[PDB]
Amino acid sequence: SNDGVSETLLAWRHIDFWTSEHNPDLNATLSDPCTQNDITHAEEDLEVSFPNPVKASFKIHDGQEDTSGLFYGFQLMTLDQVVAMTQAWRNVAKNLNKRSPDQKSIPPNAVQPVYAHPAWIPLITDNAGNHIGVDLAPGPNGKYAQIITFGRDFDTKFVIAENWGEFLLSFANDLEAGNWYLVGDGELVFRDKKSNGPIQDYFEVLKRRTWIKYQLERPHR
Amino acid sequence: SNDGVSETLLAWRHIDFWTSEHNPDLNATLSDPCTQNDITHAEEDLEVSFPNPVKASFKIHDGQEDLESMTGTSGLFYGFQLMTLDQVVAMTQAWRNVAKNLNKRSIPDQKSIPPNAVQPVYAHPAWIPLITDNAGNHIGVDLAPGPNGKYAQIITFGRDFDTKFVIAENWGEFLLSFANDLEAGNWYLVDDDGELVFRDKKSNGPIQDYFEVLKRRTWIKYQLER
Repeated sequence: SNDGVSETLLAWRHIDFWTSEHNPDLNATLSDPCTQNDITHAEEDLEVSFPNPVKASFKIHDGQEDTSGLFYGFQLMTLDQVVAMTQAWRNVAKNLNKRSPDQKSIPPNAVQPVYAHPAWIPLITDNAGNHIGVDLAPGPNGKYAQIITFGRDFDTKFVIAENWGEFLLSFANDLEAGNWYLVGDGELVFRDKKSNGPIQDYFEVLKRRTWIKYQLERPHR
Repeated sequence: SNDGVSETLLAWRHIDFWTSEHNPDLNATLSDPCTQNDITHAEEDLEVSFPNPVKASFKIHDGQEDLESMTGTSGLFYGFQLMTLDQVVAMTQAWRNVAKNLNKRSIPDQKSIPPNAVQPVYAHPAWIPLITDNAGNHIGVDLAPGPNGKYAQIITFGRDFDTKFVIAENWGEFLLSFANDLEAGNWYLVDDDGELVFRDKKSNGPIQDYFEVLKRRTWIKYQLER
């Protein structure tokens, strides 16, 4: 599917423009495109096909190069970082197999209840062991190339979007709704503007929105 | 990729030849190829990409038919039937409905050999059945492996598979291991050319259910690699 590809292109338009207006230091960290060649190399290294919206994203910016995280402090990873980190996570998963905290999913059964999986491709890092990424091996009630949280502190994994496009666009919409604060042009942090609320960790916001969405949809069967 | 495809072509040459020599009745049940068009239709229906060795298999035989009968079909894999593409689509859909009903609901312990190679669940939308016992059990291709499995590994699943088993690395390797069993003489042809059943010739072993043979081989292999 080219599902999310349009959403990806739109989101990058908003984010490119928003950073140029409000945070030119952040704007200047957004790397040049990957080549198709770059992508093919990575896909061959990892023995994976990147979903269409992820490849579109890479052909707009090859991550960030210093670098303070674009996603409210979380860094968009370069393709080399994606390869290296996927390999690192693959080593983890092999070590857990060589020797064999409750791993869980929201929604239940959408994401495999495991600490690490070779087919979870990290695209964003908090540089503390946590990721947002694309799940190429969903659980029985998940979707192929759904966007999840995983890593060191994600004993519970969350489905935060249906595809990379929808995820980027939801972030672009947060910027556009004024859900931000600048603490240099300064560090980008999240706040809920409409509620005049405090600064929040973006992971906690994502997890809360996933909960709310799941709860609101449960009545439907 | 070019992983299992060659093994698939080779396996079908041996299986085509073995059936023609030893069991022409069985041979004649092997259907004509799917067209690329047939495959594209099915892939669009299911919203999946069939691995390369599975597509190659479909372009050699579209399962087993045996339309000239009135009492079931003699399954190629020691009684288990190779499913037609229409049967694969329909049964995938059926299994997907099962998995949806288990999601809608609030089934003993689901497990895997090797551990964590297969998701510990009763049904998954990405398990594509290719072989049936026509009693709810399947051999198929796992397009959503667990953390210690491989993409497009060949698994057992269904009604009686609370424990799922990885029985081959790809469809090619699976077909070839079956071809090798034929060639080693691991069979009897029982009648009222007769029904194809498994027996370990060199050990002078009893007739065995092929699922049990597969499960035992997987166990042994897992134990010997740990």
